[PDB]
Amino acid sequence: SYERLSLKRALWALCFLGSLAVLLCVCTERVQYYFHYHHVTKLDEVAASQLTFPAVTLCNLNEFRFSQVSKNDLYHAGELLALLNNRYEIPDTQMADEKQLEILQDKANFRSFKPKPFNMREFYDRAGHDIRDMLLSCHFRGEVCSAEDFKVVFTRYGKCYTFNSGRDGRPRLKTMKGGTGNGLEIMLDIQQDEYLPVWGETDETSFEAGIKVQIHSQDEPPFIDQLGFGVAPGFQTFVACQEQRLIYLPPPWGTCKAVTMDSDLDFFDSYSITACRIDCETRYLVENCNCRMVHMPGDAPYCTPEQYKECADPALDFLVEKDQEYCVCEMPCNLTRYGKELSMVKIPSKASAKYLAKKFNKSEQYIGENILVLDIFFEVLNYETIEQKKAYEIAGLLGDIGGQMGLFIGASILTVLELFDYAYEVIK
Amino acid sequence: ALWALCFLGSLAVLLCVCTERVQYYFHYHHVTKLDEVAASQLTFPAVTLCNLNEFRFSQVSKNDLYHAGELLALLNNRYEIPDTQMADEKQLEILQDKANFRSFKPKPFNMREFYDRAGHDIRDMLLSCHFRGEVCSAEDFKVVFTRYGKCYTFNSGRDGRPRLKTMKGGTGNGLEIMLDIQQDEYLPVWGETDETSFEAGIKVQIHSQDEPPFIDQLGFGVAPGFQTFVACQEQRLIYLPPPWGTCKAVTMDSDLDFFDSYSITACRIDCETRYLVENCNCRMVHMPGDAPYCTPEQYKECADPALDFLVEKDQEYCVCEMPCNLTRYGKELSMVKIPSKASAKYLAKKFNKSEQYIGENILVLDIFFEVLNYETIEQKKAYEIAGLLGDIGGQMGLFIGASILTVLEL
Amino acid sequence: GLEVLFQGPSTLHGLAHIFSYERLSLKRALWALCFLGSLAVLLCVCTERVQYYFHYHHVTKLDEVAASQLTFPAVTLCNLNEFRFSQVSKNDLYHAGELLALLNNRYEIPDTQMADEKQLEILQDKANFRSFKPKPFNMREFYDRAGHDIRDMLLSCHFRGEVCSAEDFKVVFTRYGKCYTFNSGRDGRPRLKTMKGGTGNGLEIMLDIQQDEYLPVWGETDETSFEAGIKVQIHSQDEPPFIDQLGFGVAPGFQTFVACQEQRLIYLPPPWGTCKAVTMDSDLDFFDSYSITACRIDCETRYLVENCNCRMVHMPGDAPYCTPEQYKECADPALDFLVEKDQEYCVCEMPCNLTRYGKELSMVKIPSKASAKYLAKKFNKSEQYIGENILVLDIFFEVLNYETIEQKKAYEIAGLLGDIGGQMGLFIGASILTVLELFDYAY
Ligand SMILES: *[C@@H]1O[C@H](CO)[C@@H](O)[C@H](O)[C@H]1NC(C)=O
Ligand SMILES: *[C@@H]1O[C@H](CO)[C@@H](O)[C@H](O)[C@H]1NC(C)=O
Ligand SMILES: *[C@@H]1O[C@H](CO)[C@@H](O)[C@H](O)[C@H]1NC(C)=O
Repeated sequence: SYERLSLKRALWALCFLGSLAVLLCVCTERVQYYFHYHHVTKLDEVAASQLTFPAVTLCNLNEFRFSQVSKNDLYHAGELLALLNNRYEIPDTQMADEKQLEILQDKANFRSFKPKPFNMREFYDRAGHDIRDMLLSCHFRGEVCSAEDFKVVFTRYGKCYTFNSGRDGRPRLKTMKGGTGNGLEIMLDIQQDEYLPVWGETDETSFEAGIKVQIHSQDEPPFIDQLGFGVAPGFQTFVACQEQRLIYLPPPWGTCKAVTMDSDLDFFDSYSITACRIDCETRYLVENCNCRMVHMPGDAPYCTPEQYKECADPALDFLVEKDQEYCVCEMPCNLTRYGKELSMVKIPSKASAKYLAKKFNKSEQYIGENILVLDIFFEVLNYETIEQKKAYEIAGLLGDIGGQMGLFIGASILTVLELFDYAYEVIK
Repeated sequence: ALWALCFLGSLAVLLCVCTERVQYYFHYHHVTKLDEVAASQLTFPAVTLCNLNEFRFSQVSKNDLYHAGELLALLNNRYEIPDTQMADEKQLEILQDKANFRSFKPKPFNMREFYDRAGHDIRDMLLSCHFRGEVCSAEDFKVVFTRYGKCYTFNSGRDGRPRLKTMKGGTGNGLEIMLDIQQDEYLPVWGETDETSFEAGIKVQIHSQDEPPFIDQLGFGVAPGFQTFVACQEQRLIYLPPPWGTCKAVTMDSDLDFFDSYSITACRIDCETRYLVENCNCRMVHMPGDAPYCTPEQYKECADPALDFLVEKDQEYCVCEMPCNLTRYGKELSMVKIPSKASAKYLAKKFNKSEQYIGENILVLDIFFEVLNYETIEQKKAYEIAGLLGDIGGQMGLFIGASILTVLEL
Repeated sequence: GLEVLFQGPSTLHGLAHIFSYERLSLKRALWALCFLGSLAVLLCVCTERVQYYFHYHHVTKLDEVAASQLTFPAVTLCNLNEFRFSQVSKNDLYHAGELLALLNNRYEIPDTQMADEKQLEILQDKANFRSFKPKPFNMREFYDRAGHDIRDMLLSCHFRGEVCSAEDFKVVFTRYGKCYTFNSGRDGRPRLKTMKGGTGNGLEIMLDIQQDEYLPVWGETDETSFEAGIKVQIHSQDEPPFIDQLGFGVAPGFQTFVACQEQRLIYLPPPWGTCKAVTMDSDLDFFDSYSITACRIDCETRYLVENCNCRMVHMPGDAPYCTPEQYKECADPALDFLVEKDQEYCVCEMPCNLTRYGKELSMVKIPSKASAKYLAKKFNKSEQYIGENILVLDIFFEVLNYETIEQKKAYEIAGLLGDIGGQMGLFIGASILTVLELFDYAY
C-alpha cells in the first residue's frame, strides 16, 4: 500500500523501467550488429591512359638440355634426373631411342673417371635452356627487345626468365594501347630435340612439349609450378589481360595483412602470399635440413642430390601435409592481379612456312613441333577495382546509440529528483 | 499549454521517418559480399567425361542396325544405306555386310542395352590415371547414361564411396588421365544428316557431387594431341529467398519424384522425365524412373517432338528455380603438345600403336585447383526486421519518454 | 519504532531541508547540463550523417535472373589475311605495293630470295610496269574487291539448326578489312533469339580461311605476321565491332566452342560514379547510339580528318578515303600521336546501361578420321587442305540466364533526411521541459 499509495508514482516508476528495457534492447541489437564486423564489396572500372605492364615469367617444360648434361653431372645427379638407377648405370627397360641412348652409354661410363666438384645451382644455370637460344624474336609495343630485357629466375622448373621484372633498378614498362600489337610478343623455339629422353615411366617423367607462363605483378615473385598456364608450340597464343586492383579489410572485419615499408619477411622486399610461402619453405628447409633448394633465396648452401632425395623433399612433403599450421601466409590488403582470356591461331601460315624454316635453318617439320608465338597484352586500357567496404563503422554505432543515451540520461535525472521528492515527504 | 505545439510537431516528424524506414524495409534491398577464405583441404569435384562418338562402330550388330539404323543415321527409313556420292570404300564395305538383311530374322532389341554394349568402354579409353600422384583405375569411375550415351563420372560421391580431397593445388595435385578416344571406332559419315558432326575428342563437365551431369549443355571440349590443364577455383554461392530473391529455400527433402538432392540440373531432368512418361508412356536411356525404355520408333515419332515442344512452345510447365546454397567452379583451360618427340617413340611401343595413332587419339586431362582457396559470393540483406524494430524503438523512446514528461505537470 | 519519535534524527531533517531550498536550482543546473549535452550529440551525429552523404558512397549488387529467351549477340569475324593474293591487280600493286609490303618504296620486290619461286614468279609478272599506264585507285574499292568473300569462306552455316547463307552476314570494314557481322541488327532485319542454350542451339559455322590466297611473306616488316585463322568479336548489336583490340583468335583444324553468359551492367553517374547518363541524343557526330567503341571510332575519325584531311576505309563520315601515301605519311603517325602524346584530347567515358558477354573457349579436333574423306571430296580439296584451312565455330549460351551487376547508392537522400529528421525529432522530445524553463525565466 506504500507502493499502491504511489498515486501514479507507480506508473511513472514502471514506464521509466519500460523505457530502460527498450534502451537496453535497441543498444544490444546495434552493438551485436557492430561486432559481426559486417562488410560488403564495391566493384568499379576506371579508365587509365597508361597502364604498367606486368611481369611475365616463362619456363621451358624441359628442365635440363640433354647436350649440356656432362659425365660429371650424370655421376652426381644421375639418380635425381632418373636418367640412372640407384646403381649409376642405365636402367634395364628397353623402350628407349637406341640412337639417343648410345650418347648416354658414353656419358654414363665411369671407368677410371675421377669426380670433379658439383653444384645444383651451377648445373641448372649451365644445363637449363638459354633464353638467348629459345628467343627467335621479341617486340614490346612494336619496339625490338632481346635476351637483355629478360632477367633469370630459378623456379621449381629450373632456369626461367621474367620479362619486365622491375628488378635491377630498371623501370617498369607501360602500355598506352590495348590489343594484339601493344604488348609483349615473343617467338620461342622450345628446342624439343634437347628434351631429356623417356624410356621408362617414372614418378618424375611427363610427355609435355611447350612452356609454362605466369603473368604477375612485379611486387610478387613467380610461383609458376602452381599458378602458371601452358602454351603449346605451333600456335600464336593471344593472352588478353585485365588489370584488377583489390582492397581487402584487415581483422577484425577480414584476414588481410597491411603491406607497409617493412616487408615482415626475412628474404623478400615486399609481402605477397607467394613471397611469404617461398620465405617459409626456405626458412623451414634450412632449419630442418641445413640446406636450401636452387630456387630459394638466402646465403645457405644448396642441397646435394643426396640431401634433395633423403632430407629436403621428405621435409617439404611433411611441411604441407602433417605440419600445415606452421606457416599462416595470409593475403595482403592492397593487391594487383590479372584476368586472362586465352585464344589461339595456327603458326606458321603456308605463305610464311617456307620463310621461317630458311630463316632459322630448320625443317618446316621442326617449326610446327618447336616454334610458338606468345602475345600478352591488355584487352582494354582500364582497371577493375574490387574493394571490401566496412558496413557499420564506429561513427555509426555511436550515431545510433548516441541520441537515445542523451535522452535516457535526461529522463533518469528527472527520476532521481522524484525519488528525492518521495524521500523528502516520507523523511518528514 | 505550449508542449502541444512541440510534442505534435515531434510526433509528426517521428511518424514520417518511421514510414520512410518501413517503405525501405519493403523494397527488400540486398547487396553482395565477395570474400576469399584459405582452406588446407578442399573436396575435389565430380568429373563426368564422354567420348564425342556415342556408339563404337565394331559393337553395332546387324540386329542393332535393323532396329536403330535410322536413329544412328547409318540407314534411311527403308533399311537401305543412303546413296553416297563417295564414302570411304573400306568403311562402306563393312556397313554393306552389316546392313544386309537377306535371310535375317529380327532378334530382341533394347536401347539401354545397346548404349551399354556399344558405348566406348572406360577400360579401353583410360590408358593412365593418377589422383594426387596416387594410381586410380576404371574402378574409380562410375557409369552414367547422358544424352551423349555411356559416360563416366570420377569422384562421383555415389555408391557409398567417400568424396576425394586435394590437400595442395597445382598441375599434379588433382585428377590426371590419359585417354585414347579410339578414333577408328567412330561411326563413319558418307553424307550430311541432322546428326552429322566432324568432331573428334571428349566433352567434360566439372560439377558438385550434389548435382547430376548435364554435359550436352554445360560440358567443354578437350582435343586429342594436347595435355589440357584445367585450373579450377571452388566458389560457394549463398542466394536469398523471396521476397529479396527467387532462390529455392534449401531443405532436407528434394521435392523431386526421382532425385535425392535439389539441383537446377536434377529439377530439369525430373521435369523432362515426368513429361515424357505422361505424354509418351516411356523414358529415354539417360532418364531415371521404373518406366519402360522408348523404342527407336517412340524416340523418333513421340519423344524428340515432345521435348522440342516442351522447351520453346510450353515454357511454363517446368519452373526450376535456383538453390540458395550451392557450389560452382571457375576454369582456366591452357594446353601443351603431346607427346614430346623425346616421349613419342616410348608411348607408341608401350600401347602397341603407331606414333601417327598417338597424335590423332591420345590426350591428357589435368584437372586441379589453382590455389587451395574458396571464393564466397553471398547476397546479404540490406535491412533485416531486427533493424526496423530497433528503429521504432526510436518511437517508443519518445512515447514512454513523452508520457513521463507529461506526469511532471499533473 | 524509535524512528517515529523525533521524526528522524536532526541531522537528516536538516539534509531534507537543504534539498528543498536547493531543488529548484539542481533541476535547472541538471537541465542546462543535459540539454547542452544532447544539443552537442545532435549537432555531431547530424554532421557525421551529412559528411557521409557527400562521399556519395555506392556498393554493388550481383544477381542471376533466369529468362526463357535471350537476344543472341552480334558476331563479327575477319580472315587474318586482309587481301586475297589472286585479286591483287597490277594497278593495285602499283599504288599500294609499299602498303602491302609486297614492294619497297623503290617499286621493286625486295632483293630477298627466301620466297617460293612459283608464287614469286606471279609477282614478277604483276610488278612489271614497263609500258603500264596507271588507272584510278581507291583503298575502299581495293579492300571490297581483294578482301576474302564470306560467300567463298562460309562452307556451312546453321542458327539453332536452321540453315543460314552469306545473305545472313552484313559486310563491315574494320582495320582488318572486309569483315562480316552475323545478327548485326542493321538494315531493319530483326535481332535473332535463342530459346535454349547448349553446343547446338546458337550460331555454328564452318569456314575455309583460304590459306593459299594469303599474301606471301619473305622479309620482316611491321605488317608481317605468320598467323593463319580468323579473329572474332562477340558484341551487343548497339555497339560497332572494335575487332583489332577486343576480338579473340580461332585456329583452323578445330571446332571451337564459345559458351557465353549475357551480363547486364547498371553503373551510377556522377556524383557517385563516372558513367554517361543514357540520352537518345547520341551527342556523337558519326553514330546513332553511345558506346565506348562508337565514341573511340568517332574520336579517331574526327582527329584524322582534322589533322590529315582524310579518313581510313573503316571510319564513317563523308570525308575522302586516305591514299596509300596519306596512310603511311599522315594517318598512322597521327593516330599513334593521338594515343601517346595527345591522350587528354578524347574523353570516352562508360555508359550507365550496357550489355557484355562472358566467354569460355574450348576445342576438339576437325575433322575426325571417319569424316576426313567425306569433307575433302565434298569441297574438292586434299585431306591436307581440310586440316590446314577448315575450322568450325560454335557460339552459344551456356544457360538461358543473364547476370546483373548494379552499383547501388549506399545512402540516398530519403535516408539522410530520415536520420537527421529522427535525431531532430528525438532531441525536441527530450528538451521539451528546458524549452518552458527558457521561456519562464525569459518572461
Ligand atoms: C595502396 O592502397 C591504397 C588504397 O586506397 C592506394 O591509395 C595506394 O595507391 C596503394 N599502394 C600500393 C599497392 O602500394
Ligand atoms: C550450406 O550447406 C552446408 C553443409 O555443411 C552448411 O554448413 C551451410 O551452413 C549452408 N550454407 C549456408 C551459408 O546456408
Ligand atoms: C536502362 O535504364 C534503366 C536503369 O538505368 C533500367 O530500366 C534498365 O536497366 C535499362 N532498360 C533498358 C535497356 O531497356
